[PDB]
Amino acid sequence: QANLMRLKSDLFNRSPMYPGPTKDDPLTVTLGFTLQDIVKVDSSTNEVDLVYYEQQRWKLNSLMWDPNEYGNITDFRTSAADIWTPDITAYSSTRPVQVLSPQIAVVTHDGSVMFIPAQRLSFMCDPTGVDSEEGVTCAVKFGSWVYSGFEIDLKTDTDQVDLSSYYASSKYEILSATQTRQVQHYSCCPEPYIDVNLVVKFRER
Amino acid sequence: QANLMRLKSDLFNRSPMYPGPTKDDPLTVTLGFTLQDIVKVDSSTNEVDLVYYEQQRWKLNSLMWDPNEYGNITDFRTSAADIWTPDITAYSSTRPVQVLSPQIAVVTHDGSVMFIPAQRLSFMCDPTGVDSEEGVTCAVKFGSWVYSGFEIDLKTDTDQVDLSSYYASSKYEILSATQTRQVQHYSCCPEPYIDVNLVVKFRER
Amino acid sequence: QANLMRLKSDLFNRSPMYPGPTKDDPLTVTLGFTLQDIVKVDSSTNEVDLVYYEQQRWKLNSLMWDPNEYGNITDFRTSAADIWTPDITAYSSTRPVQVLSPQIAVVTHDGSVMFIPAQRLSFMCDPTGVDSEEGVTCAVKFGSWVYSGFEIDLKTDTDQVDLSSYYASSKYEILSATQTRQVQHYSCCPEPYIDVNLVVKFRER
Amino acid sequence: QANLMRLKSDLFNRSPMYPGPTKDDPLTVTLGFTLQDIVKVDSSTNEVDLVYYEQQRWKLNSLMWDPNEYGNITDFRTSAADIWTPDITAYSSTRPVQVLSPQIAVVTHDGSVMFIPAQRLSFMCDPTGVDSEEGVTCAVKFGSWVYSGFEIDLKTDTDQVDLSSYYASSKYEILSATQTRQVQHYSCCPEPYIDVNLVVKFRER
Amino acid sequence: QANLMRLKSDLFNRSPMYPGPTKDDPLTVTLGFTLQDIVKVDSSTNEVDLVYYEQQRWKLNSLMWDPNEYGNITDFRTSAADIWTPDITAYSSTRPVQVLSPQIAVVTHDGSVMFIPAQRLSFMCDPTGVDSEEGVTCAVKFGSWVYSGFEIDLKTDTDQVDLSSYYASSKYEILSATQTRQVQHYSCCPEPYIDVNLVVKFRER
Ligand SMILES: Cc1cc(C)nc(/C(N)=N/c2nc(-c3ccccn3)cc3ccccc23)n1
Ligand SMILES: Cc1cc(C)nc(/C(N)=N/c2nc(-c3ccccn3)cc3ccccc23)n1
Ligand SMILES: Cc1cc(C)nc(/C(N)=N/c2nc(-c3ccccn3)cc3ccccc23)n1
Ligand SMILES: Cc1cc(C)nc(/C(N)=N/c2nc(-c3ccccn3)cc3ccccc23)n1
Ligand SMILES: Cc1cc(C)nc(/C(N)=N/c2nc(-c3ccccn3)cc3ccccc23)n1
Ligand SMILES: Cc1cc(C)nc(/C(N)=N/c2nc(-c3ccccn3)cc3ccccc23)n1
Ligand SMILES: Cc1cc(C)nc(/C(N)=N/c2nc(-c3ccccn3)cc3ccccc23)n1
Ligand SMILES: Cc1cc(C)nc(/C(N)=N/c2nc(-c3ccccn3)cc3ccccc23)n1
Ligand SMILES: Cc1cc(C)nc(/C(N)=N/c2nc(-c3ccccn3)cc3ccccc23)n1
Ligand SMILES: Cc1cc(C)nc(/C(N)=N/c2nc(-c3ccccn3)cc3ccccc23)n1
Ligand SMILES: Cc1cc(C)nc(/C(N)=N/c2nc(-c3ccccn3)cc3ccccc23)n1
Ligand SMILES: Cc1cc(C)nc(/C(N)=N/c2nc(-c3ccccn3)cc3ccccc23)n1
Ligand SMILES: Cc1cc(C)nc(/C(N)=N/c2nc(-c3ccccn3)cc3ccccc23)n1
Ligand SMILES: Cc1cc(C)nc(/C(N)=N/c2nc(-c3ccccn3)cc3ccccc23)n1
Repeated sequence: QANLMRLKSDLFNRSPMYPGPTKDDPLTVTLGFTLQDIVKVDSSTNEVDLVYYEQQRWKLNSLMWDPNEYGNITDFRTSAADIWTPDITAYSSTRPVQVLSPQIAVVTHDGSVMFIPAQRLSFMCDPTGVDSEEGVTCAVKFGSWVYSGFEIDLKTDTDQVDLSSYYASSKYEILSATQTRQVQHYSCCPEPYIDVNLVVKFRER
Repeated sequence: QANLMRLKSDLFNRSPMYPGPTKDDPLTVTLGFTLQDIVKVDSSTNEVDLVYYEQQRWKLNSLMWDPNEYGNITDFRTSAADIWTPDITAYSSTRPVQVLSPQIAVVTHDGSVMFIPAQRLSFMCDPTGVDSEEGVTCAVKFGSWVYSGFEIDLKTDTDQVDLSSYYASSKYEILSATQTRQVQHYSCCPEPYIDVNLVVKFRER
Repeated sequence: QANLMRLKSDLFNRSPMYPGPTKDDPLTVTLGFTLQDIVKVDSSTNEVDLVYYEQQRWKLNSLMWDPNEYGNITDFRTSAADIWTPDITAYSSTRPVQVLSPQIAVVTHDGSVMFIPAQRLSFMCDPTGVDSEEGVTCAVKFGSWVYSGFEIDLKTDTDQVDLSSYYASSKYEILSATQTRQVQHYSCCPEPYIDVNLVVKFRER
Repeated sequence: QANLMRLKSDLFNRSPMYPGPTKDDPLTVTLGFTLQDIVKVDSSTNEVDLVYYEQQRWKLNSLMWDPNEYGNITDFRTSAADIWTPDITAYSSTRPVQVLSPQIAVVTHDGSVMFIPAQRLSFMCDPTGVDSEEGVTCAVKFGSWVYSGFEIDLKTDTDQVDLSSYYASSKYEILSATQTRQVQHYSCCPEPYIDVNLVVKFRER
Repeated sequence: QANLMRLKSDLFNRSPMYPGPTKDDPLTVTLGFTLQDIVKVDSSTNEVDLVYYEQQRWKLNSLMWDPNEYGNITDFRTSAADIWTPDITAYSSTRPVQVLSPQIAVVTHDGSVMFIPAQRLSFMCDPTGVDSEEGVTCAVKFGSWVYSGFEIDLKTDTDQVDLSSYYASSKYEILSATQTRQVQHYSCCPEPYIDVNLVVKFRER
């Protein structure tokens, strides 16, 4: 592990702190959602609770290295606190997000970072009609809180939310779940605003 | 990039910690509220829960720089923990405020700082009459906890609360929402006390 | 702010940490309560919830300075963590106190410190009779947890609790609210124990 | 306070961190309980909530000093975070313990330390029969989580569980309370395992 | 105590931070569960709460020492924060795990580390049939969040969950409780993925 210690030392100790993206050096964050369970619906406050994992991927030149210079190390694990991470936020939460997984990322020699936090989110949704056959739809937008599209571009690898881990005995079954990039401009202002819309149609099982 | 790292280093590492405003060097904080949702009303304890964003703006000379000296950088993002922030507080909360957004601010070359925390607040309100057509009104004052008007002056850019992001399917519809600066004096003391009164009239949809 | 930075540097960096009061160097803390709201009563667990602010005042010689030596600065604000604060505690709480205000204190050139934390407290009270006209009384003692009267003396500026901010549309109306210093001596021990008894008589409005 | 500052500096800054007790240098921790209130009983989950103070005493040679060398100071108060504390744990809690008091300890020149945290504990208890005259008994064991009796010896000081502060208007009255040391040996192993059993018989008042 | 201070200084201060396991230097973590109580079942959200201890064991060469070089010290206790710990996570939790015990580990001269955190976990389980004689089964998988089987190998010392500490008066009795290692290979990828499946069959007592 001499090499791994050296690599991490070189990237984090013997280097200045990365100050985040800018208009001159933008970055693309790829988002994907894996939905585990709709745990709870509150029809008296219009709040729905969702447990899901949020795959985040991005690439920084300042996290690149040549494996040949570090004993053929091609990737490593590190605390998410040791590196810059994007400020992706649910735009319609009603409680602080609860983190269900360790805050550790994987960094690869090409400078890519993968970070998959598991979370429980309460967000605004009217569940009226959930008890019917057609079910009910709601949506929650995710995006940067402080960075516009000039600094952080969002995208997805697919529009289909991963349902392969959805709890088989959930009180609610997922009829449909998509994740879609949206770009909006406003007339006042030059900068685009980008978000990913997670739209889920579900009903009582 | 190199310039942004140098700029931040110069402003935060190679400079002393700003000790807050004083009577000799006062500052103006501009507040605006964007109301997302009246989530919940408890008629048995007279508490209402509100999700909103609070736009805060102010300007410090010690955060000024000349863009020409730093590769034409006109603004940057930084953790709210790295800079001084005003102690704006709801005066009639009944629980600690829950923060729903990343604590990151934007700092501009003229020394202006923008910080828009999303929050959920429980505050004192009697919701009696909410189920009627005329609805119900309540109010909450915001202001500095420890600074008088000689140190921190508050103001608003408008008296109208921004309702453009209010949840369309909330259990409650906003009939009216204003934000107004008030100045008060006490007999003992020469210094004015300033707050912003957020007043919201709402009812069941 | 050059002077304020120098003053704070001189008082906190270029000085040893104040180790708290002792029998040889005692101190007096003045307490006053402002009661905002009796938020909740639980008659099935005998717990009452109170929102209030607790004004605390004391004076330390080691926080004195001459204004003429520091650009006529007569006072400043500082984080409550930077200074010693007294360990005043409710003696009959049933949950951790929730802090509703920034932890910032005001220090004046004579060495006086003001600190006014807003708090929500759950404490032991049997609310039986609250629904009647005569109402119900209960009480909670506040005092130091670790210091006797030889080290920390408590007092009040008045026996009347400040009710001027009591929520007009609270579910409960305050018939009476007092704050009284009490001394107790024990046979074993020479040192007195001091507390302030907050007594509140209230009923359903 | 020059001497107190020097004493604390000498004991904590100019000294290495105490690494905890060992078989060669064992430690006795005395425990005593003061029961304030049985706040709540949940007969649907078999959980009972208790508010109490837990007096903890022990002695470290590395906290000794000669009063003559420090202006006749015989004791002082300090944050519990500044000193080693024993890992005494309730063995049958169902929630994290809630601390209701300041975390401050008293250290005396002979190296003794007193620490009396106030706590609310949820622990496993079947309250069936609590509504009858005979009441119900349950118990909670306290002991070190990682130290055997070769490193930490537990004991109790007073005869009795202190009921002198028990809330007079609690929903539950204490019929009886004991605290007793228990020592267990296993065939495999030479080292004894020690706990203190708090046993409380109570009923509805 | 001189030796223990020296040993700890040598292992933690005068040694580089262990960067975690890799494919070249893998690690085996042994897991065992002790189940204390099924505290709660929510049939309306399909969540079950478990209080249990999770015994974790592993071995690092960089924590080895020769007892003869350190006054025959064969083991010591240290804060879990001072050492690397594995990122073992419940894969179907619905809330953050609550820690019920001190975060302290035991390190032995052969470089083995024992860490037994007590925890309360909420996880996904349909309790339908719990009130019948046959009872109900559910399961939760534990494993590394970021490490594959090439870096962290999991195993158990026994398939039987330790029920010797199960609360005798729990609302639920355990009919059966097992812990089993499972290996999954995927077609895309050479690396195995490993978890331990805790399966519990229980019913109302
Ligand atoms: C739910 C959500 C989430 C996020 C990240 N932003 C906004 C928002 N309204 N943003 C803004 N809203 C406005 C705005 C909104 C209404 C009227 C005028 N301006 C202006 C802005 C200018 C710069 C940056 C953002 C805004 N809303
Ligand atoms: C230079 C800059 C940078 C950033 C990150 N935001 C804003 C801005 N105005 N933001 C917002 N502005 C407003 C806004 C602005 C004017 C009037 C009403 N609302 C609302 C928002 C709501 C959510 C998030 C942001 C805003 N401006
Ligand atoms: C909820 C809130 C928030 C803030 C920032 N201040 C106050 C307040 N009462 N301030 C004062 N209140 C009083 C006061 C209040 C009641 C009765 C008599 N005096 C006197 C003051 C004198 C000088 C400065 C302030 C006060 N209250
Ligand atoms: C919430 C809040 C915030 C702040 C900053 N001050 C106060 C306050 N009461 N201040 C004072 N309050 C009183 C006061 C308050 C109640 C009754 C009598 N006097 C007197 C004062 C005298 C000099 C300076 C301040 C006060 N309250
Ligand atoms: C969910 C979401 C996320 C983000 C990042 N922005 C917005 C938004 N409405 N933004 C803005 N919204 C408005 C707006 C929205 C409604 C009516 C009038 N103006 C104006 C803006 C002007 C400048 C910048 C942003 C806005 N909404
Ligand atoms: C609710 C409360 C709050 C505080 C601050 N102290 C005490 C208390 N009992 N203190 C003491 N209680 C006793 C005590 C209590 C019961 C029986 C015998 N002794 C002895 C003490 C000796 C020195 C200092 C304190 C005590 N109780
Ligand atoms: C030298 C010294 C200094 C201080 C600050 N306290 C005590 C002490 N015994 N305190 C307490 N002692 C007891 C106590 C002591 C003996 C038997 C039963 N209870 C209870 C307490 C409850 C709350 C606070 C303190 C105590 N002793
Ligand atoms: C509630 C509680 C609290 C504490 C501090 N320890 C234990 C415990 N079971 N400990 C042990 N339990 C066992 C054990 C338990 C069941 C079956 C076989 N072995 C072995 C041990 C070996 C060394 C040290 C401890 C144990 N239980
Ligand atoms: C050298 C050492 C030091 C310490 C502190 N514990 C243990 C140990 N085996 N502990 C335990 N071992 C077991 C255990 C061991 C074997 C089989 C089943 N259970 C259970 C425990 C439960 C609670 C606490 C400890 C244990 N060993
Ligand atoms: C609310 C409160 C606050 C404080 C500071 N002390 C006490 C208390 N009971 N103290 C004591 N109570 C007793 C006590 C109480 C009942 C029976 C016998 N002794 C003895 C003490 C001896 C020394 C110091 C204190 C006590 N109670
Ligand atoms: C509950 C849980 C816990 C953990 C630790 N991982 C996963 C998971 N799905 N992992 C992965 N899932 C996929 C995956 C899942 C669905 C469809 C396609 N790919 C790919 C992966 C590639 C590398 C590493 C992990 C995965 N799920
Ligand atoms: C190099 C590396 C390291 C680690 C720790 N994870 C992954 C990974 N792909 N993970 C996952 N990958 C996917 C995934 C990957 C590709 C396509 C679809 N899904 C889904 C996941 C769901 C839950 C947890 C993890 C994943 N990759
Ligand atoms: C409540 C409690 C508290 C403590 C501190 N230890 C234990 C315990 N069972 N310890 C052990 N328990 C067992 C055990 C317990 C039940 C059945 C079989 N073996 C074996 C052990 C072997 C070595 C060391 C400890 C144990 N239990
Ligand atoms: C519960 C759990 C735990 C862990 C550690 N992994 C996985 C998982 N599905 N992993 C993967 N799942 C898939 C997957 C799963 C469903 C459908 C298609 N692909 C693909 C993967 C490819 C590479 C690595 C992992 C996966 N699931």
